[PDB]
Amino acid sequence: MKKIAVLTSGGDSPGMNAAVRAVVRTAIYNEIEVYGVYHGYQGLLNDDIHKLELGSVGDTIQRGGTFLYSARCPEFKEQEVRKVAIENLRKRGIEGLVVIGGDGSYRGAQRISEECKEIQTIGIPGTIDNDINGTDFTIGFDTALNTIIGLVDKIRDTASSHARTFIIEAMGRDCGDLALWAGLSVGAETIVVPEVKTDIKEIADKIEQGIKRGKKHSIVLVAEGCMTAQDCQKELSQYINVDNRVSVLGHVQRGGSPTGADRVLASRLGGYAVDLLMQGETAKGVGIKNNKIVATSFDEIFDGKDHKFDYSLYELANKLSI
Amino acid sequence: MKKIAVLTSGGDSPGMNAAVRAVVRTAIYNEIEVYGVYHGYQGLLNDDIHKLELGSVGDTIQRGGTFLYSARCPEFKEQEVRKVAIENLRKRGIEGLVVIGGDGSYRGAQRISEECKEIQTIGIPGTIDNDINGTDFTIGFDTALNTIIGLVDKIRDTASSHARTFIIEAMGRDCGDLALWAGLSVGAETIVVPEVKTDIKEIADKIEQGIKRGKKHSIVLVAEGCMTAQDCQKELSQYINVDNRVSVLGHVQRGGSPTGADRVLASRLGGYAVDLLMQGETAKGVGIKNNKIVATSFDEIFDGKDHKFDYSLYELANKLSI
Ligand SMILES: Nc1ncnc2c1ncn2[C@@H]1O[C@H](COP(=O)(O)OP(=O)(O)O)[C@@H](O)[C@H]1O
Ligand SMILES: Nc1ncnc2c1ncn2[C@@H]1O[C@H](COP(=O)(O)OP(=O)(O)O)[C@@H](O)[C@H]1O
Repeated sequence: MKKIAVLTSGGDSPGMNAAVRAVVRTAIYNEIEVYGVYHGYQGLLNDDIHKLELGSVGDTIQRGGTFLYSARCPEFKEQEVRKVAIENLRKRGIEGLVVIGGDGSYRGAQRISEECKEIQTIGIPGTIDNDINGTDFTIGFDTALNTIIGLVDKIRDTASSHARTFIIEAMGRDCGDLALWAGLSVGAETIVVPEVKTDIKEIADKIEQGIKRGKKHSIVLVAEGCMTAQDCQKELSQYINVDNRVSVLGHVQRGGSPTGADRVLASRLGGYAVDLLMQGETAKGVGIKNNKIVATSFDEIFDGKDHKFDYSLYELANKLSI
Repeated sequence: MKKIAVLTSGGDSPGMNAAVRAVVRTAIYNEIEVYGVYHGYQGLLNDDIHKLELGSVGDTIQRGGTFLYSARCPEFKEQEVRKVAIENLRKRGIEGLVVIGGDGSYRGAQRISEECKEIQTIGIPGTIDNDINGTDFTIGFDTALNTIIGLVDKIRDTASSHARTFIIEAMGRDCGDLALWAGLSVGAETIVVPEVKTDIKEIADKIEQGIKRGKKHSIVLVAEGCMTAQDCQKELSQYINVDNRVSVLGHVQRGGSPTGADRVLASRLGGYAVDLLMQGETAKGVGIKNNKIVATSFDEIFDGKDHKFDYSLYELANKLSI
């Protein structure tokens, strides 16, 4: 394991920079040369590959986004195209590739490893969504959670004293975790997520009761994976009079400096990735499961869903809002 | 389990309010009457005990500190004095007591349960220190971590461009966790903690080398449990010329709104406390261990130290700083 490359792929997630830093510094500590691939898999195809030194990652742990950049590279689904990426790595003597991103990014990594036995690949779970098999938390989830709290606070702090209902749309893709943790965190009356069947009539009856008791500044928090905040508002207005602030929090949830949870998680997983490469491992995603740092094969990562939405935490939220 | 009391004891920790809220709302959901004890165990002795309603805990999840208040009540170490506290609860028909605080607070709770079979007691681990057996994280640790990051950022953002070394004193009592996570989080050159033997000469040789390479704004982060920032500075100056900003972060580390990690942890553990009371349990502290919500007997909590300082995370920090 003499040369490693590292790349960031998919949407930004706070802590990507910290993960790159840990890969680069850990590599060099172990006398491994490390190359940064810029613009995700696009850079891999364009040969936008450059040697990194200790100082290339200075002043990065606190930075949001990714100093390598990212792209969407849909042509990487094609085998012929991946051949060029594999040649750009191999001509450089690269023996290991670390990919930081979500589930889609991992698929690129699996293909590489299948199509070139000479390159070991390791995935690091850089996404806000919390939706990667075999890690309990992804790098960025904790940051995104606090970002949502802060955004909610500003919406309410800047609103009319008389606004009764804030319908706020959270990210998460197909996973309701962000909406659930954020909802509980801000004291939401209602949480709308793809894992629970949404009962509009119940939700509006709750709004209306509280509006009847003079309750102001109530919040419905909505995972984008279930519906948009505007559709929620439109659907509620089929029972009750309501539209008081539809808010789409949007891509800012991906921005901003990672929290300490994310910095530390990123750091542990970036170093572990390099350890695994040195140990001969391949085709695994790294994570934290039951408070242990672990590696799971991409096959198992993609074989199912690998554990439930926490319905009991959903229930606790609803109990606390009563 | 018809009546519960709840109190906060020891230093403030972000998320105490969220824990009280979860106890109160969960109790009432289950048709249990819940009484707030004000000023910790002092209120217990003064009979500063009042019925809470659903609304008594409104607008509290985001609030730092504790709306019940806290005290230090050293006389509670005396059995005769505890008799008065027990009588104030029993005369009210209180059947369960939830104590939120650190290890010292738990001791009060154990005694109560030993001295009055009619009151069940449950501890909730409200402290920044991270130093309670059988939970991996205490309520406030995550908040304190981010508070430290923010404080470090402001020290550096407001300093002379030419300051070379910031010696910053972190809380933690006898546990180095806060200093370790914060250190890694801010990219500290050095981390001084009670679990690792401090090598001053090594530390100064590292400062001096980097100062020689033109490195500015370096940080030594110091757990109060190992030494003060000023003693560290004095000890370093026995090898090298240095004193560039001694900073004692101080009690503010206990203040401020809990992070989402803390709000959610607090909430889960407050509800669990009430569940346990309803189930007949007593003399247990609740926690999160290996990502599972668990209850551990006070005897086991006080029997040892129950798991290591993470030397491997300490090592990773040092590797990343090189
Ligand atoms: N099935 C796949 N096979 C190969 N490459 C893929 C696959 N899915 C995604 N990728 C690569 O990963 C990039 C990012 O994936 P995407 O699904 O947008 O993000 P995420 O990593 O967050 O799931 C895509 O643009 C593409 O280059
Ligand atoms: N051994 C003990 N027996 C009975 N009460 C105790 C004991 N230790 C502490 N307490 C009670 O808990 C209060 C807070 O404890 P302290 O040690 O200050 O905080 P923490 O709960 O953070 O450890 C003390 O003022 C006292 O009332």
